[PDB]
Formats: sequence, C-alpha cells, structure tokens
Amino acid sequence: KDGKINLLDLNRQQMREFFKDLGEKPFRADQVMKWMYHYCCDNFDEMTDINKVLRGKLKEVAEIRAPEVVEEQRSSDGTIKWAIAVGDQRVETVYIPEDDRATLCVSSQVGCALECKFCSTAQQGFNRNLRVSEIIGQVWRAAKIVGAAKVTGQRPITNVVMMGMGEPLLNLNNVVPAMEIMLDDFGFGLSKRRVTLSTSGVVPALDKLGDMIDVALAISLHAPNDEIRDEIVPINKKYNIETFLAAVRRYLEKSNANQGRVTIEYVMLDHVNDGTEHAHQLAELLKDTPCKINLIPWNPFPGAPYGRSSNSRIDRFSKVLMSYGFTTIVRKTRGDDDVIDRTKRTLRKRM
Ligand code: SF4
Repeated sequence: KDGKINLLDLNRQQMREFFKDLGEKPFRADQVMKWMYHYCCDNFDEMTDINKVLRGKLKEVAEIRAPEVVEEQRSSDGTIKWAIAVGDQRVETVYIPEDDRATLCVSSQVGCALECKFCSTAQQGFNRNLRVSEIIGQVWRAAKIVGAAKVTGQRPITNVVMMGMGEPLLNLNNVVPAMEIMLDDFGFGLSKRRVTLSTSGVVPALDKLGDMIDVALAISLHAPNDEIRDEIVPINKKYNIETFLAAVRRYLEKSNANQGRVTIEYVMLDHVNDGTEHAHQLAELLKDTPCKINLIPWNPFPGAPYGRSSNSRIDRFSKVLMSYGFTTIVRKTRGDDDVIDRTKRTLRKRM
C-alpha cells in the first residue's frame, strides 16, 4: 500500500539481491531473514544487532506484512482454525497439534477452480492466486500466535502441508518460493520430509514441480476408477488416474522427500466410493505405487451432493486394503467448527 517491498515475498536470493540494491552486503539480508523467521519479528526496531542507519533504510523501502487473523476458532483437542484476511478476500489456515508433531495446513489460493463435488471451497469458485507473502505469511502468523502464548500440548509447528483452499499446482510461481523459505536454514529450516504438497493431479505442473524443488508429495485421489473420479474430481477428465500415477512416478525419480512412499487421500462418500468392491479395485490400482492410504470420514455441508459414509462401511473398506498389506489409516477427524452490517455500523456512529 505504501509502495514498500514486503520482505515476506522474497526467498533468500531475492532478499540478498534487494539488500544489494540498498548498498548492503548479503550477510545483512541473512541477518534480517533470521529475525523474521526464527523470531517471528515484523518490526525493524526490534532487530537490535542491526545498526540504526540500515534500520532507517528498511523502514522506508520495505515492511514485513503477514496476513491478519479475522477469526480464530479453538477446539477441545487443540486444533486451531483461522480465517485469514488476504487483501479483501479470506483464506483458511489450520493448526493441528499431536504428541510427537504439530501440523499446519496452508491455503494456496483464494477459492479454487477444480470443482471437486465434495468440497465446500469449490462452491466459491476461483478468485485469485495467493502471493508468496500470503502463503509463507500463514506459517509466520500461525507460528507467532502459537508461540506468543503458550498452551499445554501446542508445540511449535513441525510440519507444513499445502492442503487447504486451492490447488497448489495451479499456483507454482508463488507456492514454490514459499516452500523454499520453509526449507531454508534462514527461513523456517524445515526438513523436505516435513513440507508436503498435496495435489489433485495437474500433471504438467507436477512434472514442472519436480524440476524446481524437492518436497514431499501427497495426492488427492478419492476414487478407485476413472468413471467415478471423472464425476467426483473433474480434473480427472483432463488427466486420468494412470496419467496421474505415472506423473507421481516421474516426480519420485527426481525427488526423495517421500522416501518412495506417497500419502494417498481418500474421502469416504456414502454409496459413491466406499463399497468393498471399490476397495478391491483401489488395491489393484495401487499395486505398483508405494503408499500410505488415508481414509477420510467426510462430513456433509449445506448443499453437498453426498452423505457421510457409515463407520461400518469405512471399517470394511479399511480391512479390505489391509488384507493386501497396505498401510491404511482412518484419519481422526479434528475440530468441531451479514450483508447490511456495514451500513448498520454507519447508522450507529450517527448516534
Ligand atoms: S482441489 Fe482441493 S480446494 Fe480445489 S475444489 Fe478440489 S478439494 Fe476443493
């Protein structure tokens, strides 16, 4: 807004290049980056080992502006759901704590174009791609809130997943540098095994991803055959299951963050994809792809075309897969979470 460079938009190299233009040596960029990501600092004044002159330069041409929280919802089990303001739009960020880990689910887009029939985001349609600052800024903001204070169980973020609003492979230009910052020693310093990109299967973009970065891959499959997938996840019409699975294999040739084993996501949809015959078909489909299968007890929202699969159907589905020796997990569901308002506020201030 002020015509200043948001430093959260910049990877290590771009940061160094920017600092070079300020007439500063590359080490000063690394130093500021460290303050930004190791101490979640967005205030140049708090950077005590930087001299006043450099501080003055930075305040004039740059800022550290992460997206703000407009709604926080805290659950019993420790799960936090944030609504995040991105310009004039809203995205979602979710913190999920566990005993041995803490996972952040980060949005890649404002809305989505993929039209997955089980997805409430798909209802909105695609608005825009998120900028680097608005992706990495979700991690930054969450880490600040989780760190600031200070509750039992909620350890610092250990894992980040590109899983939320939007298809990450349709925003490669912003998703890739964001992940680079997550991975970087001077950024969040996360292992590549703990940075996971989840995709529904944009094949040429996946081929592209593997040439750009080494990060863990997860796939949103959600169906055992092409006729069912064409219906539930329309992008399958462009790139079918076999085209998707071959692209996964090509990615694993360039990348070893997965250690050969991709996580496969599968929402359970009442009488759509949750039958024993579907499970047997899934096992056959996945016989040549090393995997862990996450069966997801999906909950309907108002207007959803599908119902929840019963627990006994999910159980029988799980057992079929286990009989073939697949590592399969029924994912423990986490959390239980006006138009005239602006004019009303104006009419109130009048009194
Ligand atoms: S890719 Fe993800 S966000 Fe996009 S419509 Fe499908 S499930 Fe929804």
